[PDB]
Order: sequence, then structure tokens, then C-alpha cells
Amino acid sequence: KETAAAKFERQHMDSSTSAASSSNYCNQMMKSRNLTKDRCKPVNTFVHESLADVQAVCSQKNVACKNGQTNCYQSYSTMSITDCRETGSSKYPNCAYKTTQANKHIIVACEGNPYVPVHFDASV
Ligand SMILES: N=C(N)NCCC[C@H](NP(=O)(O)OC[C@H]1O[C@@H](n2cnc3c(N)ncnc32)[C@H](O)[C@@H]1O)C(=O)O
Repeated sequence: KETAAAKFERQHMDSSTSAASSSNYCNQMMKSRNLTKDRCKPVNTFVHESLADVQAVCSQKNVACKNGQTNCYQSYSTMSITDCRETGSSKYPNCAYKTTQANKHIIVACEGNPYVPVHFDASV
């Protein structure tokens, strides 16, 4: 059964420098990562850094999470990311996305032993 850490990897990790894809990065990735299965996940961030650099964020800048938890962490360096956000005409199961590429500081929530990212909180 998928661990919280595994799920963050499937949902958010795409280690590859930058978005690369055949047609439309978000439409393809949101499908392939199973984020269109039971509905159109409305917004999803992919991170294009190594797993090691992302995991490292759990010991970087401690910040409050959007939901009021205190177990979130902001990266010290900007990171390559892509934002996927569902278009207005998107309707499950015909999920369609707008692709926005960015280099920003990521904020992840981290949990467990070992203490690793389980949730993608914000980009700053
Ligand atoms: N709710 C926040 N802060 N973010 C949700 C949208 C951002 C989206 N992050 P995500 O898919 O990794 O996580 C969203 C889910 O995470 C739950 N969630 C919100 N705060 C959380 C937290 N502090 N820790 C674990 N899960 C949290 C939300 O209810 C959503 O179900 C992204 O990819 O950009």
C-alpha cells in the first residue's frame, strides 16, 4: 500500500531539470501520475529537482503550513517546478490543464521517520 512519502513522489516528483513532454506536459503528466483517475485533481505542482534535494528541504527553513500545521519547510534555493491548473472547459474525465513553468522556492510539509515530504504546500 502506498506510503505518504511514495504518494508525494508519484504526485510531485519529476526529476528532469525542466518540464519535458510530447504534447502538453500537464495533460500528459496529470494522467500518467493517476491524478485524473477518480477526478481531475484541480491543481498539482511537479518538482524538477533530484529526490535528494527535495528531501533536503525538510531540514531547511521551518515555516507555517497553509492549513495551520507547523511542519512545513521552505527551500533556501529556488527550484525548477511546473504548475498544472485545470482549465475552465476541463470536465472529468476529459481533464485539461494549463502548464506554467517556474523557478520558485518550494514549501513542503514533512512527516514521519525518516522525516520526508508528504505534501506540497506552496511556491514562493
Ligand atoms: N492545501 C494546500 N496548502 N495545498 C493544496 C494544493 C496544492 C497541491 N498540493 P498537494 O496536492 O501536495 O496537497 C493537497 C492535499 O493536501 C491536503 N493538505 C493540506 N495541507 C496539508 C498538510 N499541511 N499536510 C498534508 N496534507 C495537507 C489538502 O487537503 C489536499 O488534499 C500542489 O500540488 O500544488
